[PDB]
Parts: sequence; C-alpha cells; structure tokens
Amino acid sequence: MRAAVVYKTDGHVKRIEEALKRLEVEVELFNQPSEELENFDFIVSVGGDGTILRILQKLKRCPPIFGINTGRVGLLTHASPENFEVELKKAVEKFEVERFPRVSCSAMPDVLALNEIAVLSRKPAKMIDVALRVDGVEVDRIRCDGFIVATQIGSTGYAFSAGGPVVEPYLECFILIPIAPFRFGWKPYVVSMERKIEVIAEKAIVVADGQKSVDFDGEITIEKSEFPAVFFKNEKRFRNLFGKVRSIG
Amino acid sequence: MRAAVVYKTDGHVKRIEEALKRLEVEVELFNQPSEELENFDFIVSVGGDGTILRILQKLKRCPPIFGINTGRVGLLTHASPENFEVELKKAVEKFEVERFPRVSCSAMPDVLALNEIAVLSRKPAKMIDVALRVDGVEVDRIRCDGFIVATQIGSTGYAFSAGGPVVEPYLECFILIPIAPFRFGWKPYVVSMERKIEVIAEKAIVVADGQKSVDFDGEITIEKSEFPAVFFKNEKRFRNLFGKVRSIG
Amino acid sequence: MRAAVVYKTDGHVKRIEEALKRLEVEVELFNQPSEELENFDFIVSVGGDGTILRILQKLKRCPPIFGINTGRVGLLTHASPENFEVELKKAVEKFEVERFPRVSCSAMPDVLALNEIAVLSRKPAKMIDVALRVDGVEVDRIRCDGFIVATQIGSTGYAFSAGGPVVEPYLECFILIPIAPFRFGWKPYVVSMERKIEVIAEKAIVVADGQKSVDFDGEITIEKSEFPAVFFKNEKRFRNLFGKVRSIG
Amino acid sequence: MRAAVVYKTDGHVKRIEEALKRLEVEVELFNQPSEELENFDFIVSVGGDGTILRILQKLKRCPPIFGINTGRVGLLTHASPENFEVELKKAVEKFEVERFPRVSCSAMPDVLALNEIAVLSRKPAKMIDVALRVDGVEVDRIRCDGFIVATQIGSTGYAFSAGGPVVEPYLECFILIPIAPFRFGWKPYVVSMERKIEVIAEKAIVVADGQKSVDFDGEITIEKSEFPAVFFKNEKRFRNLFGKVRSIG
Ligand SMILES: Nc1ncnc2c1ncn2[C@@H]1O[C@H](COP(=O)(O)OP(=O)(O)OP(=O)(O)O)[C@@H](O)[C@H]1O
Ligand SMILES: Nc1ncnc2c1ncn2[C@@H]1O[C@H](COP(=O)(O)OP(=O)(O)OP(=O)(O)O)[C@@H](O)[C@H]1O
Ligand SMILES: Nc1ncnc2c1ncn2[C@@H]1O[C@H](COP(=O)(O)OP(=O)(O)OP(=O)(O)O)[C@@H](O)[C@H]1O
Ligand SMILES: Nc1ncnc2c1ncn2[C@@H]1O[C@H](COP(=O)(O)OP(=O)(O)OP(=O)(O)O)[C@@H](O)[C@H]1O
Ligand SMILES: [Mg+2]
Ligand SMILES: [Mg+2]
Ligand SMILES: [Mg+2]
Ligand SMILES: [Mg+2]
Repeated sequence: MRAAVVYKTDGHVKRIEEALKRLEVEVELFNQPSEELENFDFIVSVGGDGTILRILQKLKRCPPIFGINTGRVGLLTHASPENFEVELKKAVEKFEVERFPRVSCSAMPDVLALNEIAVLSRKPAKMIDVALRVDGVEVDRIRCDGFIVATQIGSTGYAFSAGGPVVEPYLECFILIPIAPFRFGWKPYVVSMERKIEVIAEKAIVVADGQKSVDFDGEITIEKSEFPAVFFKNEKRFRNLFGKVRSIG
Repeated sequence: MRAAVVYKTDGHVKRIEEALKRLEVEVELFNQPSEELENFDFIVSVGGDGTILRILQKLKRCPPIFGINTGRVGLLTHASPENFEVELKKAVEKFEVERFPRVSCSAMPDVLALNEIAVLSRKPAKMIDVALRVDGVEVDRIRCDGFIVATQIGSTGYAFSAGGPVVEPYLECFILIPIAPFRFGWKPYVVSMERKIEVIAEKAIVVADGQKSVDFDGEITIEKSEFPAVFFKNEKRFRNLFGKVRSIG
Repeated sequence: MRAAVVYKTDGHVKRIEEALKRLEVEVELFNQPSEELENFDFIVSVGGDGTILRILQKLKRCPPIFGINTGRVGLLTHASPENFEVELKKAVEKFEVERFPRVSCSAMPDVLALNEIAVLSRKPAKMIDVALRVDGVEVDRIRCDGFIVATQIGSTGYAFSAGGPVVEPYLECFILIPIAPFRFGWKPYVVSMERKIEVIAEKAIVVADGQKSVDFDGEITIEKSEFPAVFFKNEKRFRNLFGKVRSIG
Repeated sequence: MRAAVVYKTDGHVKRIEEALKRLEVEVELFNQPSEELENFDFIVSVGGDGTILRILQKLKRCPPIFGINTGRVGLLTHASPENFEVELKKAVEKFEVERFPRVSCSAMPDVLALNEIAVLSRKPAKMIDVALRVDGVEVDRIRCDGFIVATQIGSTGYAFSAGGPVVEPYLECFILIPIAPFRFGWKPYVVSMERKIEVIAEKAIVVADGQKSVDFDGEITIEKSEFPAVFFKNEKRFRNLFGKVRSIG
C-alpha cells in the first residue's frame, strides 16, 4: 500500500513515516494538501481538525483518513502523537472505515463541505436579510450577521458557537442556525439531510468549512453530495464526543 | 366504523358528532379518556395538545387520532373548529396514518410518553445531581432543577422551554437537556432513539408527558417502545411546524 | 470582641477557634444558625455560600461576616481553610465592611433574601402563568416553570442557571428572568433596584434564597429592604468573580 | 430658535418644517449629517435609530435630538409621522432633556459611540482571539467572531443579537459579550461604566455604532466620554422599552 502524510508543522513526521515503513507501507510527504492525495490508499493527517478540512477540500473520492492530533480538540482525529502507532496498526490491518456525508452548494459547484455552509454579510458589523427555504417552503426570514447550514459533524463547529445543539455523529441531519440574529425569538432547526435547503440573501458571501468562499446574490441551494468524507473507524467516536465538547475553547 | 369523540370542553361536540353521523360512523362521546378507547376504529380529540397527551396515556395500541384544536398551539392537531369537516372527511376516507415513537421508563411500567420523560427535584427550588448514561457510558453529570429526555415530537415542548432545538417530526431522535443547570457551560445533546438512556438521581420525581408522576431514587432507564402514537396523516405537518413554533406562548 | 463561628461540618472549627483566641476574640460555636448571632461583633462562617445564606436568614441586623470556604465555589467567602489566618487578622484589625442590599417579599414579611425571590409552580412539571409589573406597569406575561427576581449578588445563582447575565457585585440592580419559559422569544431584564417589582401568579410558591418558602396566590411585591447583608471587605471580590464563575458546576 | 431637520428620506420633511414654523423656529434642512449640526438649538431626525446614530457621529457637543420614526422599532425616537406635532410642541416648549453616556475608543480618537464598540474579525467566517481586561486585570480570553462592548442603550442592539440581556436605559453600565464564541461555556458580563475596558486582538477591526471603523492590531481602551447623547425627555421610555423589544425583528 501507499500512504500520504500531510503535515502543517514539521513535528512528528519522521516518526510517522518510520511507523508506516514497519507496516510495509510506501510513504509520500505533503506539506500542503493536494488533489494528488486521491491517488493513495490512505492518508495520515498530522494537525488538528482544520488540517483535515483542508485535505477534504482537495478530495472528491476520499481515501480513508487517519488523523494524528497536534491541534486543539481533535473531533476528527484518531490518536495523539504520544500513542498513535497501535491505533494506526489497527487501522491499516483491519481497514474498517466510516463515511460521513458532505454537502454541496450551488454557488460553488466543485466545492464540498463536511462541517457547514455559512452565508455571511460581506461587511463585518453589518447585517444581511436572510430567507430560508426547506423543500420549497419558506420557513423563516431573519436579519442576522449570517446563517449556518451545518451537518451533524458540523454541530460542534460554527453552529456550536452560534448556540446550536451537539448532535451525535451517526445521526444524519442539517442544523439550521443564525449568527447574531436581530430578533426577539429564534431557534436552531434540525431537519433531515434528505431535504433541499435554499438560502436567499443579497450582499452576502458563502463559505464552506471556513476555507473557501465566494460572493453571491439571490439564492443558493445546499444538498447532500454523493462524495462523503471517509475516515478509519473510530470505535470511541461517540464516547469521546461528550468529553471533547466540554474541552472546546 | 365507530369513533370516540373525546372533549375537554363540551363546545363543538354536537357539530362534530353530526359530521361523523354524515360519514356513516357510529359515535360515542367521552368527557375523559379511558382504556376503552382502544376498542374504536379512530378517535377525534377536541382540545389542545394536552388533551391528546392525556388520551395517549390510556392507550397502548393506538387507534388513529384526529385532533380538532381548541387549545393554544396545536402541533398535534389536524383542524380548527371553524373548518374541520373537509379535513375529517379526507382523513376517514383515505385512512392514511403516521406513527410517532413513544418511550417507556423503568420507574413507571405500562406508562408511555410521546413528548418526554422529565426527572425533577422533589423539593421545589432545590437542585438535584443528575448523571446521564447513553448506551452504558456516563456522558455527563450536572446539578440542575431537572433533566428532560424528549423525543423529536417533544422538541417543541418542555425541551423547547429549557432551551432546546426545534427538531422536525420525521427525524427520530432523543433530545437530552437540563432544566436550569448550575454550570458555566452546557449544551442540549441530540442522539439516536435506538440508544438506551439512563438517568441517575436521588430525591427526584419522574414525569411522563406532564401527566403521570412517581417518586424514585437511583437509576431509571428510558427506551423506545413498540407502541407508537398513531395519527391520521397531516400532509402539512412539516410546513406548519415553523409558523406554529413562532406562535408558541 | 466576641465572634460566632458557624459550621456545617465539624472539621476545621478547633483551628479557627484558636486563631480567634490569638486575636483576643472570645468565641462561641454554632452548628446551626440562630437569631442569637445578632449579639456578636462578627461572624465567621465555615461552609460554602449556602451556609452564608442560612446565616443571613436568621439576621435582620447583620454583624460583618467572614467566610471560610469549604463548599464548591464560594463567591461570598474570603479565604480557604488552607490559608485563612492572615486574611482573618486583616479583616478584624481593619474592620472595613461592605453592605449588599437584601430584598423583602410581601408574601413573607419578616423574610429577607440576598440572592433572589423565586416564584415557582406548586405542582412539579406544571407551568404557571406569571405576570410581571415594574413601577406599576405590566412589562410581561409568560407561561413558565417559575420566575426569578434576583439581586446582582444573585446573578451568579438561580438566575445564572436560568440563563441570566453575570453582573458585577457593585452594580446595584434586579435581574428579572423566567425558568423554562414556554415562549418563542424571551430575555432577562435588568432594572434599577429602586423600582418596585410585582409578580402575579396563581397556584404558586415563593422561595427566598432557596431556604424558606410559602404557598401563595395573587400578587406579591418585592423591594429593596433597609437591612443589607454585611461582609468584611473583600478587596479581590471583582477580580475573583470571573474565575469563580468559570468554575461553577 | 433654529432647528436642523435631518432626513434619510424626503417624505415628511415639508410637514415637519411647517410645524416648526408654527412654533416660530427657524429651519434648515440637511440631506445628511454634518458637524454643522452643532450650531443649532435642536435637531429633528426623520428616520429610524440608524439616522440618529449617524447624526451623533458628527456631534461632540450635542443639541437635543427629537426623533420622528420612519424606521422599524425606534427605541431612540419620540413620535411617528402620523402624530408628531403634539409631542414636538411639548419638546420645544418645555425643553426638558435627557443625557445618555457615549464611549470613546483609543483606536479612533474623536469618534464616539452611543450603542457599542465592536471588535470584529477582518475576514468573514474567520475567528479572532480576544482578550478582555477590566480595570487592568485580564478577565477572559475567547476565540470568537468578535466582541461587543455596549452601553445600556446598546443592550437592545448588537449585544441583544449576540444573546445579551435587556437593560433599562437609566441604569448606566457596560455589557461585555462575545459574538459566536467557540467555547463550551460563556456569559455576558455587566459592569460599571466607571471601569476602563481593554480589548486585545490581532487582525481585527473596531466599529463604532455600526458606522465608523478602523483596522487595529494589539490593544484598544474603551471608556465613558464627557460628551453624552442628548435627547428631549421621553416620559414613556421605560414603559415603551418592553413592547419595543418584543417587536424587534
Ligand atoms: N465562531 C466561529 N467562526 C468561524 N468558524 C468557527 C467558529 N466556531 C467554530 N468554527 C469552525 O471552524 C471551522 C474551520 O476551522 P479552522 O481550523 O480552519 O479555523 P481556525 O482554527 O479558527 O484557524 P485556521 O483556519 O487558520 O486554521 C469551521 O468549519 C467552523 O465549523
Ligand atoms: N416549561 C414547561 N414545563 C412543563 N411542561 C412544559 C413546559 N413547556 C412545555 N411543556 C409541555 O407541556 C406538556 C404538557 O401539556 P399540558 O397541556 O398538560 O400542560 P398545560 O397546558 O400547561 O396544562 P393543562 O393543559 O393541564 O392546563 C409537557 O409534555 C411538556 O412537553
Ligand atoms: N438551578 C438552581 N435551582 C435552585 N437554586 C439554584 C440553582 N442554581 C443556583 N441556585 C442557587 O442556590 C442557592 C441556594 O444555595 P444552597 O447552598 O442552599 O443550595 P444547594 O447547594 O443546592 O443545597 P444544599 O446547600 O442544601 O446542599 C439559591 O439562592 C440559588 O441562587
Ligand atoms: N447582528 C447585528 N450586527 C450588527 N449590528 C447590529 C446587529 N444587531 C443589532 N445591531 C445594531 O445596529 C446598529 C446600527 O444600526 P444601523 O441602522 O446603521 O444598521 P441597519 O439597520 O442594518 O441599516 P444600515 O446598515 O443600512 O445603515 C448597531 O449600533 C448595532 O447596535
Ligand atoms: Mg485551525
Ligand atoms: Mg394544555
Ligand atoms: Mg449549598
Ligand atoms: Mg438602519
């Protein structure tokens, strides 16, 4: 097999390359994410969750990702630098994987998002008027700094900061939530990911996973794509969720 | 067919009975629900959502319920008194139903809940220490006035008041949320309804759907039951959710 | 001088008694608070914040209180058991004090509260309809589990749990906030403590500082009293607030 | 006297000018705010609250402002276009005024704010790391979209949208609150307006009342200024607050 090792910082990389060599895996090193990562049997990401999001932005078909967490919280990672070798051995030898859905947005045709699509004001400290439609029916209209359409994996990201619920990773859904809504009452809405979401706003920008962005005016449609994020199986993902969330800062 | 008409107040009853008589349905009137309601082909509830919850408290096997809303919000009802005949005719003639899961609780055998099981302090204005386990793993411990385990149908009830998300009726899940938690940070958790929930607390009471209560100490288990709530299909349930929620008060 | 030492647990008391004798202060020991505490030059509380609230419940005229924290967070305390001697000596030799307003409630004439007056449903898991008036004008009506009228000192107590803001101890105000409000929109209100607050509710109970309660129906009036809680000056009160708050749980 | 009439829209201006003429007031019309407005006895603003904020940005010494609300909620206005002549007459004849403090920030000397100073990320969807100091002590560090330092008048503006409390206009304080904080726990802080606020952030912009803005890096200080906003007395300001807030959208 051949693996790609993607690292934001140079630390721990020689060690990981050595461990992979013991597993009879050929290694190629990447200091930046690349679409060439599609040509590998699996990917080892060294960094936090953002490294993983930036890797995913290069992949349509996704080789399974193994994350070694040097960042902050590491909801998408599998191991720490202090003990990754055993978990990596398990992952390569069993080769069991999990798939989580990614969403596409009509404003950025070739871009996929694991966490969220956010619609924001082009100008900080100015609001936009956002209308939300789900399966063709207008369900809300609200003045806000922006509006988030997150997956369940994104429930612990931007949506969390905006006041959203923590949703377990195996419950497929969208979380629909405004950022700084100028209204007396508002609630996050949690809907089936099989539904079509439309967000309508003028003078806005759309951002996927905090990485890629574009101006738009009028309507954008957001729907589940055919190209999920693929990770090695983390048997502790549900258990670890609650502790990791409490450490978010 | 034979239908039971169950009413909180006697207003509108005679006209609903005459409407059923015109549909060639035999009618029996009930001023309070009873277990006898299982013997009918369908049930027409005249009242708000609480009337429906009280009807369900008496039903294991559930004949389809049609709700005529004389209450405040009416998330579980199908029509208003001003225009119910057309919708009632459609309901009886098509006889299409929807089933929503109910949960059971180990402290109260033979009691089912559509909205929530809530564990509260026995002493008002006094907190209880609550531990929460999901599929056998302790995921949180928190001091609070009480703790709610809600279905998605219950997301617009007690869980809503406690600060929970609005969840669409066709996404099956539990919402796990504290009432007045004494902690710097906390979040609602949304998990699969296939999971087993355990709530552990001393000096508490457990309440199903705001209707039935028992004192308990120690552990209670909450799980999906085999006996759902059955309603005639409301083709506008999803569309109506958003406007109805905004009117909550 | 003579000091009362009030303790919830038996443990650290002999140590505190010896420290006071070295400061030439006669000591009397109390396992429970009583009205006799008014007859002392000052009071040393050994416990958490609840022990201080229970002391205050017995005091109209309030000798200065010095708190030694054996409870959880201790916003009302001055020192810990591990190092209290130097702070106690400074407190007594300087005898500088701080006064924090307490409020009274028309339902319980001789009862005073430092944190809050709370109006709650007499029936567990059932809402009450609460109307709120400030300086004679009805400002809100809401269905809720209860309603809190807190001082700024109470902003880190029940009001905090209900979702209220943290208000610094030297900004005199009321925080008005519902517990589990069944409404799409609601906000905590912060008003001058010179204003008269009226809460109107049927089938309710009123509770002062989580300690003393009575059933009531109709209108209660809540206002600032002439008998503040008196503490030795804590020079680090403002500074310590933020760290202590982050530790609540 | 001489009055300036400032108008966002040109609709009711002729009506207002003729009314001032009846009160023997010399009128000068302004299509937009100018520092020349300082040279009038009073100012009549035709528009919503934003028009008033833009007028104030051009004023150090503030002639009393009378607001005619063509906007949406109009917390700073005194009358609607349908009935302004009676309230305007009372204002000119009694000439009773109210002063509300404005704040300055060190990044923009000579710029004053009535609602808030907000520190925001320069890039949408990108967080900044913000440290907050009050009277010289660091009281929080948080990753967020931005951070708001509001006056009590600003409690119904950006701070409101960010989840802050509603504070009555006659209780002077700062409300310190993050916008979309990436942390498990957070609270708004309400502190005395006598305190000095320092916000520290890199790659940020500071914005006064949603109008004037500048890039900054490092530290900014925010303090109460000597130049309040001056309005004609609105006898119903406290009473109207609660209804106006509930209509915010
Ligand atoms: N308040 C917030 N504003 C923007 N993004 C947020 C916020 N809170 C959580 N996030 C999450 O951050 C994710 C992007 O993570 P990322 O690691 O790229 O950003 P970062 O850690 O702040 O800094 P950098 O992009 O430079 O690594 C988004 O997908 C979003 O879900
Ligand atoms: N804050 C709250 N406290 C208790 N229950 C709540 C609250 N908010 C919403 N509810 C919902 O109310 C439901 C009970 O409905 P019910 O109609 O019996 O209550 P009610 O309308 O307040 O009382 P009643 O109908 O007997 O006059 C519960 O299942 C719960 O989901
Ligand atoms: N969720 C909550 N419910 C009730 N009280 C709360 C809550 N959160 C904070 N408090 C505060 O707790 C105060 C009472 O403190 P007290 O020490 O008596 O309670 P306790 O610590 O829970 O019980 P105890 O000390 O008897 O073991 C109240 O004045 C209130 O301000
Ligand atoms: N979510 C929000 N984002 C930014 N400002 C907000 C927000 N919610 C309320 N505000 C308030 O809006 C004020 C600015 O008012 P302003 O009238 O200029 O904005 P506007 O109503 O969006 O109109 P416009 O941007 O065209 O001038 C700020 O001082 C702030 O207090
Ligand atoms: Mg990052
Ligand atoms: Mg009811
Ligand atoms: Mg206690
Ligand atoms: Mg405006």
